Amino acid sequence: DTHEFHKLLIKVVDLFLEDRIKEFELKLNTTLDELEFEELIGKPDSSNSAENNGIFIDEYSYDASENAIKKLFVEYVRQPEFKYTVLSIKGVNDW
Amino acid sequence: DTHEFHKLLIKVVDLFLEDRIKEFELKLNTTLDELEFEELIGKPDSSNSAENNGIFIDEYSYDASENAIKKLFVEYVRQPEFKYTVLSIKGVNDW
Repeated sequence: DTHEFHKLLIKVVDLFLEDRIKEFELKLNTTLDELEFEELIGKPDSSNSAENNGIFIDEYSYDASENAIKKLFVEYVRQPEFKYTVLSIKGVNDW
Repeated sequence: DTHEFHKLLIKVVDLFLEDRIKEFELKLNTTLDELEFEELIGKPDSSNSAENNGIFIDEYSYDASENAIKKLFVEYVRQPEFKYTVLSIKGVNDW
């Protein structure tokens, strides 16, 4: 169920970070708890947070073989009890 | 490894067909054998195959609650020994 769904989401990101998935877009509606959300993120080399009309967009950077950089975009709405409703996840390549 | 990666790809599609994933875009490079490729596809209600400079684009339709239809796009190059190298998978909603 929902736990295995979120496990998958995390792995999707990991395979993106491995460049086994080159780039991806997910459109979702599910809600994560903190440990899930943080795991999803891994360790960026820098992060940005932006907000508009209650909607948050986070931008995470991951360095790989130069000048190849991985970027992950997470769109979510913050929820009571340290939870996060993910609306979309997007992975991209940059220089 | 590779087998578990393809497992994942199949489920991604199934979650899209369940509308747990609303729509998705995967950009990949991996090669599947027939059993894998066919399971990835499920049972569509209609199929289209398109070819351009050796590259194939398949379009699959799945009926859901009306007039909601799921559409799956698979981009691949045919390979010897009934193998298929997937370059991208795309899932979208339509009426």
